[PDB]
Amino acid sequence: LTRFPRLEFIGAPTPLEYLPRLSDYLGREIYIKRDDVTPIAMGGNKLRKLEFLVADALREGADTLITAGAIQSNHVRQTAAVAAKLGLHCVALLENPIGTTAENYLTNGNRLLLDLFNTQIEMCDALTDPDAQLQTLATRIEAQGFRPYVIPVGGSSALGAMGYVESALEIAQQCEEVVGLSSVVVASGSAGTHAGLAVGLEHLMPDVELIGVTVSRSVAEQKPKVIALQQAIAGQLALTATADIHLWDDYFAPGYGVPNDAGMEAVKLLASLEGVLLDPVYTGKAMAGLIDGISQKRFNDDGPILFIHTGGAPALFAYHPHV
Amino acid sequence: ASMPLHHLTRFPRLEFIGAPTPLEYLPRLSDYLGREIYIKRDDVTPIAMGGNKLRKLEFLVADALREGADTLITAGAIQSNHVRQTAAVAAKLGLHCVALLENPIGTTAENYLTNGNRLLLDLFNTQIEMCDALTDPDAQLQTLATRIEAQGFRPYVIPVGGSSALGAMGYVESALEIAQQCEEVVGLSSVVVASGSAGTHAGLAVGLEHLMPDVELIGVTVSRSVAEQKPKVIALQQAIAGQLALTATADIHLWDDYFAPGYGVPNDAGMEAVKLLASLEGVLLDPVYTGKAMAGLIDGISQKRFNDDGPILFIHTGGAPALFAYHPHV
Repeated sequence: LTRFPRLEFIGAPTPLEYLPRLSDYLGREIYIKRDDVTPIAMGGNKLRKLEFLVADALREGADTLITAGAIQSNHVRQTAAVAAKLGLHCVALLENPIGTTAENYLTNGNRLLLDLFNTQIEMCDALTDPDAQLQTLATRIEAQGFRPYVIPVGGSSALGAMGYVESALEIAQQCEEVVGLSSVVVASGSAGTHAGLAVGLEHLMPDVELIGVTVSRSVAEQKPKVIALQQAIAGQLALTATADIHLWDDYFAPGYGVPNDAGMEAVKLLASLEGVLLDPVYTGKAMAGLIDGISQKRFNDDGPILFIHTGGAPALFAYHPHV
Repeated sequence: ASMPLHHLTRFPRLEFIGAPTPLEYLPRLSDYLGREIYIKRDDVTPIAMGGNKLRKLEFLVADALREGADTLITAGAIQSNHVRQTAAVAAKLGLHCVALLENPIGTTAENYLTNGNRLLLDLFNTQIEMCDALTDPDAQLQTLATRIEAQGFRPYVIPVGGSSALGAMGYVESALEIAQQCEEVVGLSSVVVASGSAGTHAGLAVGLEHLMPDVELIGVTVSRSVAEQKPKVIALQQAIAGQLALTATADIHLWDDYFAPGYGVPNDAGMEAVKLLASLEGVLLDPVYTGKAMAGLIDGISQKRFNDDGPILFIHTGGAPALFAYHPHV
């Protein structure tokens, strides 16, 4: 487990809850891991990552955090908050990945908060090669008088994903004597969350089937990225990881950041039926998957399914009327 | 010996909140303002983005269920935090939710009209009815209740902001957490909270008169003047104390200077507070309630308004979502 300094951003373990109404409607035991409920600026999965990341950034004596992502990036929002909380500067590199002109995407939702957090924001046409474009930026800042720290896209680095390894610890304990868990669903993006789970859950709950719903890439393009982190995480944790990574690509429809009916139906469903807010870019699509999953008997057995609510809610106000 | 409350447990409460919300020190802000400042994070709540209104609903909806109601009715501004939370609890529990909304600032700005809280209401499948003003809420709600009643349904009415004698029990019980958290940990001197539909302020004033009698409790009005507000708070204090089998003699304190043009209109002073807390501590306040309250807390220190120099606890009552509603302006 430990030798990696983590910061305390989350406090108590996030609640795990049963979703009786949804369960009864779908005809399956469904549980929810509430990682959206977090003290820091509306919270999210990204924070568990930043707990290790920023801890490290401080060891480096950095006075600035740099990172990149979509305009409505949950990661940037959380990063920028943590920054402000701690007194670090935050430079953010953003791309408009869907090529929209809609006011609310451009200024509202997450993006709006970044301004409140006094984030230094730079635009670019695309993040064709992030790690390089970030390093380009870092060094320019390194020059301007700032001692940075670079956080990868989505905070998905070997170290970052440590958050979700530790997450599995909570998850298994919470389920001890309390639930006979069969499957776990989580959105698979920048990969670190999925990966961290896969390492932790191989070692803590080896019988549990772990499904990732791709939000951007196909199984083809995604699987390698996940496996890479799995191995690296396992490497640094001094463990071995032999678990197969599972992924379903059918649910991200037009592509990253574009909303599908299938996913949007899942948002309306969970809000109306359970009073929980998903989001149109990540959790909604993941949930749409979970739903169609039961529909097509895709999971290993009939038993309990745990959905990892990774947050993202604020995006709702950004996506508001459309496009 | 958190005891004089004891009698304070004949009211069935639902469990929406779980663990006690975190109380935190605000080191950067403190150091900046030159005062020990603590924050009670009642915005951190599992239910649909959370808020103070939920601690109220914990008693209110519990009661609604005892009545066997299958519908909750309530009213407020378009961007009402209370309606959002009410409608959520509704959907979670499987009750219908009818909401009576007014546009209280007379704006035409898209984002106020459709975004922020109002947006979520649609996701929660809230039955929504518009009116020109809530000139007399209790009556306009009952008018609505009985029309629903006679379509063959079972409706429970929740006052504006959930501020009834019962509702405010949530914040009586909140006082318990607060004092328990500060035990040996902080020598608390003042508490600041927004004072609106009154229940939250009131509940605190009873609980804190009995649990921390030395603590000065300040309410920053967000809609009315000291003149018009004080009676409404005193009424709830007494009704609450009545039903809790206690006596309440504590003076209620109120500062009206900070709501500027009126309820739901943002002032510079208040927004300055939003930017300050976001940038300096990474906490999000809101432009209708918490911001203004905070603006008050700040100007308070500025004018030596509090009794002494000591620690101030700020009650973060939530409201954040309103930010995306108020977005570019008006």
